[PDB]
Amino acid sequence: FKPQPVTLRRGALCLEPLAEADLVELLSLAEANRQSLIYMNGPLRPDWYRQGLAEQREGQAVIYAVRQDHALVGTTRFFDFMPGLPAVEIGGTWLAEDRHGSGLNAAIKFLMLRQAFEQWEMVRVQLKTAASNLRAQRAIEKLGARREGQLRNHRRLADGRLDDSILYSITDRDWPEIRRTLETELS
Amino acid sequence: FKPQPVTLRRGALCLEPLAEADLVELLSLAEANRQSLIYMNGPLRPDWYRQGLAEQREGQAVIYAVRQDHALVGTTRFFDFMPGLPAVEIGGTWLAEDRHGSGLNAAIKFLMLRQAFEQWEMVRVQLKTAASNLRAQRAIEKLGARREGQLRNHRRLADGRLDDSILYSITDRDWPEIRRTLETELS
Ligand SMILES: CC(C)(COP(=O)(O)OP(=O)(O)OC[C@H]1O[C@@H](n2cnc3c(N)ncnc32)[C@H](O)[C@@H]1OP(=O)(O)O)[C@@H](O)C(=O)NCCC(=O)NCCS
Ligand SMILES: CC(C)(COP(=O)(O)OP(=O)(O)OC[C@H]1O[C@@H](n2cnc3c(N)ncnc32)[C@H](O)[C@@H]1OP(=O)(O)O)[C@@H](O)C(=O)NCCC(=O)NCCS
Repeated sequence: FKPQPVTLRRGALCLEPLAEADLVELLSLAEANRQSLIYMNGPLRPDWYRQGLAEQREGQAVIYAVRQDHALVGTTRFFDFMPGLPAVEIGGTWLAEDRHGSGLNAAIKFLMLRQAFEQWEMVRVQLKTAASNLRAQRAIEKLGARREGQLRNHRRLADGRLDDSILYSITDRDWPEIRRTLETELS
Repeated sequence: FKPQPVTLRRGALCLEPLAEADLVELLSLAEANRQSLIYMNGPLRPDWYRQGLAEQREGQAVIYAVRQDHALVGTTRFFDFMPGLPAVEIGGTWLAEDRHGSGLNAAIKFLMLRQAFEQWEMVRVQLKTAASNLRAQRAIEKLGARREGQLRNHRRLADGRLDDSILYSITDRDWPEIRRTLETELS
């Protein structure tokens, strides 16, 4: 098993790797949305996507810009690669507020899980948010991902104060019945 | 915190760093208790020890050979360091069959926990053992840790047969009480 960069695409949407070149149009975008992005410190400081781009060369993550032939509307990434299994996470996912409520997320998740399950041949896909990020929480739960539990004192917010973290999973068995409820709102 | 090699001791029990010369005695001792270790990936492969020695220099694990006065009696390690909080894992624990229920673990645990929580001023210590691993699950419950959740499809046993894991964690508010007992324990 290895994770090589891939470009994922469904209709109007295009998922490509975070190149250097994008950090700019990615950054001030984040500054437009400094309200919706407050449960994931590491927003407008562009040391974030360089940390982002870094991880890849180590082989640690595979990190994505989300687009509609631009404009970038946000970013997501695979990471926490566990090849014995194999398994991965999704996370570091955020989107211009205009894209919320719109099912863009759903489109992103479907392309990434299908890749993860049907192509990487994985058995577990992690997804964690914060105990206080109820928006992120329902989203994952609209995705049909089992809530394995909250991990007390697991993160600090954009204020440097502690928060517990929720943790979800979707096994290899889960994937057909996950895949197909996305293929539902998508219709 | 800085994860520096440290020697902790309690009576006839000296947990001291792992050096490359211990590894040959540790693979041996492991093949002895080959059956009592089936719920763990790694332990009969010398390079699973080497791997912790290596990440000792990368800062990702401090790694302990457990001795009973003089006999190399087991291993147990620290890992999954999250500094931004900070918080740690304990794991990689295994003792030769003969010292099970003979009270050595409790002591190997207090020692580290007291190090991880009073010296390291940590806020979260997490442990995970196998869903199929029933002794381990009682032993962690005897510490005072909270069962945070089953984690499906998350691990493999010596067979390689997939399995689930159980997250247990202890925060700092829970320490005082956990220290306490493990002093009641010993008293
Ligand atoms: C989460 C994010 C993708 C927004 O996604 P999204 O497109 O709005 O997801 P959805 O469109 O399905 O809607 C989210 C759900 O949360 C609901 N919701 C939003 N705010 C809510 C609130 N205070 N309370 C309760 N529910 C709320 C929404 O109403 C919606 O549920 P609904 O259909 O019942 O109305 C992103 O914008 C973000 O800012 N941070 C994510 C950080 C993270 O955790 N990343 C890792 C997870 S992959
Ligand atoms: C650690 C290990 C050596 C067990 O040793 P131990 O720590 O001495 O066990 P302890 O005596 O501490 O506690 C075990 C207790 O659970 C009980 N127990 C529960 N279910 C049991 C079972 N199926 N078989 C045996 N004992 C069981 C034991 O009787 C014992 O006494 P008590 O519960 O009545 O007081 C070993 O089983 C192992 O393989 N470890 C896996 C390590 C791992 O992955 N976890 C890492 C996180 S530390």
